[PDB]
Parts: sequence; C-alpha cells; structure tokens
Amino acid sequence: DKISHKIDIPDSAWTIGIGEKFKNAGHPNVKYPMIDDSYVQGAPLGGFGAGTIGRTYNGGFSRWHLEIGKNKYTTVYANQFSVFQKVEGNKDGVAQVLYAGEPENGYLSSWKWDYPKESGMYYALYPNSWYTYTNKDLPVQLAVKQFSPIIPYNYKETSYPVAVFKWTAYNPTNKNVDVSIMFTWQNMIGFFGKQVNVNSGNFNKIIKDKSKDSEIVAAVMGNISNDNEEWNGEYSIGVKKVPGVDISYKAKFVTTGDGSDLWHEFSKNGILDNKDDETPTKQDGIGSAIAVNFKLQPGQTIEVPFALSWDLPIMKFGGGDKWYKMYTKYFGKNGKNSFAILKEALNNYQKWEKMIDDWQKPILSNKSKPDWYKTALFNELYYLADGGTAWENGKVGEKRTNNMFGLLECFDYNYYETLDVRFYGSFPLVMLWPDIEKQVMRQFADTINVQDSSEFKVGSNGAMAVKKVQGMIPHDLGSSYALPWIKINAYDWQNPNIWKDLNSKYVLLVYRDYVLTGKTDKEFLKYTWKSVKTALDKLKEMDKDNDGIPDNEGIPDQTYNTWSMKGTSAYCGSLWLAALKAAQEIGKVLKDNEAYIKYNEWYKIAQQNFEKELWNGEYYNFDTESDHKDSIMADQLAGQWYADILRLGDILPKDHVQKALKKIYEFNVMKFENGKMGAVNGMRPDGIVDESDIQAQEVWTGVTYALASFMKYRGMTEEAYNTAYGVYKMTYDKSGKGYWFRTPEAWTKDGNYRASMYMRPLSIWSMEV
Ligand SMILES: OC[C@H]1O[C@@H](O[C@@H]2[C@@H](O)[C@H](O)O[C@H](CO)[C@H]2O)[C@H](O)[C@@H](O)[C@@H]1O
Ligand SMILES: [Ca+2]
Repeated sequence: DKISHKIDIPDSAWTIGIGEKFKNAGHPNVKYPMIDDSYVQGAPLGGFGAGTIGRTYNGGFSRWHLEIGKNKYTTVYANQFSVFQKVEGNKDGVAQVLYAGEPENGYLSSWKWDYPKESGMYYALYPNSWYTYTNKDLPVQLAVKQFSPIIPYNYKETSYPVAVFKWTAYNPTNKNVDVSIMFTWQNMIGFFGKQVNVNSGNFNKIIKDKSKDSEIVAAVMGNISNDNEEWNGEYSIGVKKVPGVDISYKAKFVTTGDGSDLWHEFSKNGILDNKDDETPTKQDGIGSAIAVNFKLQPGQTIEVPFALSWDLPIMKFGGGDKWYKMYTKYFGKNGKNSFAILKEALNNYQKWEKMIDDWQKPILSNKSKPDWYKTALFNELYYLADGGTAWENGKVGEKRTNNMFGLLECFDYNYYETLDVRFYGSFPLVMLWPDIEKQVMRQFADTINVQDSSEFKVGSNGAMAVKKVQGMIPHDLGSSYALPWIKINAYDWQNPNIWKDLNSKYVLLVYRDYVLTGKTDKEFLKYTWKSVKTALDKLKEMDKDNDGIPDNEGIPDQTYNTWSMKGTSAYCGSLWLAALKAAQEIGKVLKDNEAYIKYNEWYKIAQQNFEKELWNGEYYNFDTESDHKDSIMADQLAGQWYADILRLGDILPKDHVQKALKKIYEFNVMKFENGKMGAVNGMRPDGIVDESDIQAQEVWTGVTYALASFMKYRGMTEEAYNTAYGVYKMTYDKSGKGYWFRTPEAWTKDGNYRASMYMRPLSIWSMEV
C-alpha cells in the first residue's frame, strides 16, 4: 500500500477489506419477519430528503433509498467503476470491474468481475468514504474519496441529490503505465414508481460543457416523457477534465445483455467509442459510460473527479400525496436538471471537502478522545440521510414559508419522527441542523389539540380506540405507506393517546431546543407554550391516587412498549419531574406567573413523593406496583439526564443520582456479558437479568449512548466511555455482530438484533453536549 500516503484518510475511519467475509454476523431475534440486508453495507451517498444510495464496502450500489421511506437492497450490477492498465512495452493491458462479486445471472457476463480479496480496503468517516486498490496485477495504485456535501448549519448543499468521486492514481513502479477509470451507470428511470413498461422511453444523451479551464463531459439518463411523476426524472454521471487526462464516453450500452458492446472497447485500450445515440429503448435496459485515460510516468500522481446526480423531484407516499423534494428549491421542479446538479458538484467539490473538514476538525483534533468514539460519533450520522428522510418543498399542484421534515423511526416500523424515540435520536438535529429540529417540534406543537374521533383497531389487543385525543401528543407524524405530516399516529399496535411519556418528552424536547440553541429563541418558546401547558395539564389528569405523578397503568404505556410499568415509575416519574421544572422555567422566561406557580407547586409535591416512593438507598426502584418493582432499570433517571442537558439542576439529590449511576454501571453494564455489549435494560438486585419481558433482556443502543452521556456529565468518565464502547464494539468491531450502517434498536446477550437501521442510537451526539 503506497496510495494511502497520497490521500488523507483519518485514523478514526471505520475499515474493512474489500471482499472481506464477516463470520460473526447477527440476525433478527424476533419471531415475525424483519429486515436483514446482511453486513455488506457502506456509508450512504445523497443529501437530506434527496433519496440516498448505499454503496457497499464491496463496491456495489446496493442499498436503494431513492423511493422515500422504502429500503430496497439489490445490487444494480451495471453501476460500477472499472479500471484498465497497460504497462508501456507490453502487448496487452488488463481490465477489471472494481466490485468484489459478480452478477447472479448472465447479464454483463463479458465484464471482468470478482475483484480479488486482500487487494484493497474500504474506509468510512461519514459523510466521507474511501476505497484503496492495491492489487498485484494493477501496477498503478488507485484510491477514491466519495462523499455528499452533508454540512452542519447548511440547509442547501446538505439537500443535494449528488455524490462526488475524487480519484487519486499513483505510479510507484519504474515504467510508464497507461491507465483508464470508467464509471458505468444504468438508466434507472422506472426502477421504482412505474406500474408498466419499466424501461420504455428511457434514453441517454451526452453533454459536453467546454469553457475556459473547465471541460465537463456527462451522460444524462432520462425518459422521453415530460410527465411530472414520482418515477420520472434523470440520472447523470460525468467527469471534469484535468491536465494530462483525456475523456471518452459511450452513450448507450445494453444492461440487459452481456455488456460486450461496452467491454470490448474498454478492455482493448481503456478508450470508449464516443458514440452518441439518443434512441429511446423499448424493453431493454440501457446505461451510459464515462471514462478517462492517462499515462502515468514513474512517481507521478494524478487526481480526477467524477460525479453522480439524480433529479427525481417528486416523492409519493402510499396514501397518495405527492411532494417536491427539498433540493428542488435550488434546481427546479421539472425533473430535467440532473446536469446542473452534477456541474455544481464538479465545479465546487473542493470547497465542499473543506467545509466537511471544517466541521469534523474540532472533534478529530481533540486528542483526549479515543478514535473508536470518533468512529461511532461520525458514522452513526449515516442515519440522518439513510432514515427515509423526507423534506418537502411543496405539495404537487399546490407556497408556504416552511419545509416540513421527517426522519423515520426505522424501516420495519415505518413511522415518521416517533416522538418517544426522537427524545433520544434527535440530538444531531438540534446540535447540527437546528432549523430542521425546530420545524419538527413546531409540527408536533400544531398537533396538540387535533381531535380525530374516528376509531382504529388496536393491533396488540383488538380493541377500538380513538385515533387522536385533544391534548395528547402523537406517537408519530404518519407513515410513508400512508400520509406523512397529514395523518398522524400511523402507529396502531397500541393506543399512544394513553402513553405517559409522550407529553413529558415533548415538553423536554421543546426546552432542550431552546437551551441548546443559546437560550435566545423566545419566538420558539412562544410558538410552543400553549402546547406545553396543555400537554402537562392533560398528563396531570392521569394521576389516579393524588400523589402528584401520572400513574402507569400496568400495561405498556410508554416507549418500552412491552415492559409494563404500574403506579409511579422511575422512568415516567423522572421525566414528569423534569418536564415540570422545564415548564416552570419557560413560564419565567415568558412572564406567565400563574403557570410558573402551578408547575412549581406540582413539581414540589411530585418530587417529594417520587423520592419517598422509589428511593431504596442504592438506586430508584423500577416502579411502585409491578411484580419486579425492585429491578434496576438502565434508564431509571432519564428525566435527570435531560435536566442536566437543559441546565435545570438537581431534580433528585446528587448523592442518590451518583449511587444510582454507579449501580447501573456495576450491574446493567458489568454483570451483562462482562460490560462488553452496553447496558441491559433490567437487572434484578441479585445480579441476574430481569426476565419479565424481552425488553428487560435487551440492550437498547440509544438508551446506552444516552446513559453514557449522563455518566459523562456526572464525572463518571471511565464508566461513560466503557458503557458506550460496548455499543461501538458490537456495531463496528471485528469481534461484534456486523451492524455498521444499520445500527439496530436492540440486541440480546447472544448479539442478535431487533430493528436494524434505527433512529435511537443517534443519541450518541448527546455525548458532545
Ligand atoms: O423497541 C420499542 C419501540 O417499539 C416500536 O413498536 C413496534 C411497532 O411500531 C411495530 O409496528 O410492531 C413491532 C412489533 O410488535 C413493535 O416492536 C414503537 O414504534 C416504539 O414507540 C417503541 O419505542
Ligand atoms: Ca399517581
């Protein structure tokens, strides 16, 4: 490996061998069908709300999130980079697809597949990823840096449906070598959203944009139809000329054939036919190819950028609504703008690299923090783009000031912005994209007093329940299968209108969002204040026994939705205390004296009784009325965790909080698989995992990272990082279960998982508060 020195990969990048087989991979531990796309994954490409594309460590474009809210794992084999090399003096060169695999049928059989093992590495530090190619049959060593411009405090480039591939080629040998790099792409119009005639009308055109010191050559792969529909738009691939390279192209090769129309050209001398051909296809799949060829002398390095864009302006949800995607603000809505997007990237990618470096540098340069922590901190952010992210710029046929946003809970449980989850998972948004975060919370504010008295069948018990109760915060803002933003509470497995954590978590999120954006946004507090008061006032009505605290009902009625709480719980109780303290402080800021007094009175009563009911001398009991009420819950003081972040002070005595956190580390972490797998949710006081429900026996990745942040704030530095380390290890390490770029909600002691690609572990960003 002589190429690594010619590029700049951070030491904290996650690494794996190209073509590496992973032997320890976990699988779902549930009885019901659940997504398992295996461990062949990579960091995604694409902006927020753009649709994303997962290019895996083996090189394939395989995890398709272009249909917003859907996960489709299938390798489109025509989409590749390939290389040709010929040593000066030799009669023949070699050509190789840079993909560690081969197609499953006979399409593209002429191409040279099966990039060999032990011949290159993949690296990722989101939003960047890299491949290096160090192959005994390729004398010139190559590397590529690929990324999209995901940039904190930037709502423009961060939305773009674009990727850059910055190639570096170096000749360490003593002979001249001719080298070509070729990007192939299938015209994927009709891959989704089209009910018949999936390739019909697809056609490819070549754009040559020549100006002074700028030559771009690109293929635009579109359809003859000018219809404005979810399926229609354009893909583009292209390259920018640099000194010492020549560009060649082929407009049209058949992807549903053996590929020799292209490969007989590329494999001879790495130079394509430059054949334009705008003939639309009928049934055949078609694709385009863009190549560069250059001669490298001994010791010479060359850099050359390629790009990919996709202009698919319309997202459609299963309930029928069609929306424009956010990036259309910057490029237009007609779906004929892929070249403009590509050109912007090829002319500005160096600026974008610097902008990414500028935001990663404060963390990467901090030599007090271990590299593993940096690996997880940046790579968990993959989910912000890869979580079915929807970001609208108008309803089709509709202008408003704001752009509504939603991130999925996950794909298995297809609900936008699930609030009990976003309490943990929204840290990156408030910290890095706060205008999105505040927009989401206004979306929730607007739902508080919505009443939908139409009844739905509850999945878990078959009862009928009201869809949405006035004054109760919704579980979610809809499903991609139905109507995001319009029809809330798509979750129907249980009735969220009786949950005891949603209304408190809502208030805590509101005040968090004020505090972590500098305590200056009084307008945001004003917008949300009525909803805050309503939410707490409704929750107060659920106090059955007048101890000042809402009663859990002995059926799951909170985020641990199979782990029943009854009476006063540490979890819902502490969240309630913190929410009351938050509302007092908002009352003070907004000069609402009567609200301040009321919530102060409720707080003092509830605080006294919480302590009396639950403090046992070592930790806070799980609850007051359950069969294993004395279980040690990892998340028992979630309200105090948030109170620390919100600078609300002590809701419980410092001594008791410290004792409780030490007990959780000693038991839920260190007595669970030697503290190498995170914090198990429930442990009995005898040091045996609580078996009352599956959730008690799970580690929740997002709960564990949040607990680590709580420990860190409380000065338990070693315990914090040791607790988080087990989550990192399981997700990323060779000794773990292969969950990189699909971090799950949960695992059990055997390492098997529930709900890959989950929002909650974005809570790792609470460790950066
Ligand atoms: O892991 C806890 C989270 O569980 C989620 O519930 C899932 C449902 O959404 C899905 O429809 O069904 C499965 C199987 O019954 C549930 O696990 C909730 O959406 C989250 O609120 C909850 O925290
Ligand atoms: Ca009560």
